[PDB]
Amino acid sequence: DPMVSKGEELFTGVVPILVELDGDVNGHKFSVSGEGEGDATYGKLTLKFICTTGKLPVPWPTLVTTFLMCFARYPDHMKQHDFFKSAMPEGYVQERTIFFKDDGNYKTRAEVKFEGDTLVNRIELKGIDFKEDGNILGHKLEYNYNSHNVYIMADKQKNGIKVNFKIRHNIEDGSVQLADHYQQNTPIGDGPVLLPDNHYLSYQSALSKDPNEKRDHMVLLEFVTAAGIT
Repeated sequence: DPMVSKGEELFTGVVPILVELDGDVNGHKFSVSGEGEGDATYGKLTLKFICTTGKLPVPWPTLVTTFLMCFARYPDHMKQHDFFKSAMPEGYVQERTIFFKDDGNYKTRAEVKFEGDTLVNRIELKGIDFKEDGNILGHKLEYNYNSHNVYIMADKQKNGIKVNFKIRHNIEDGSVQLADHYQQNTPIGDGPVLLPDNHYLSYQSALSKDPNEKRDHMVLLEFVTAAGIT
């Protein structure tokens, strides 16, 4: 299929990635830079993020979802359902509202596209209504992450997709902080895109630290595989 060919041929080997985030949560401002690489053949991403403005004023785990669904491994039988690749190289916009139960919310807008050979994710994040001493601004979340399936559906009237999913962040007292994610993606280009049947992406996420890095940072390894269309 010469459509499956095009986005395919952009993601076949290892692709360098750059991430840029501008953040303001309760007027606590911050910037993050990331660098790494994706290999969509294995659904594999390797990323390191650095808070360039000093201390990250929120827990690194709360930004994981915000910081590349084009690097999902779509099984051969599911290639016609891969919206994210199909929008490239012009890219797509990914928008979210993430509601932290009994605390504030993030609203994120990102543009995901190629700049030459580099896949770039430029993000703006605004957080409002957080409790200064809650789990988020009070840094009460553990530095870890659970696996989660994420259910994609077409949003045909917007020529894009919608995703809704829950993340449960572990609190240091053994409880959980729910983070209810609402998401919409739309192509940046005017060309045709693949609009998927309902399916899901299974995510596994490992957070770590670079022993040689003194700046506030996060090392992220994610494996992402599409499924649900037998």
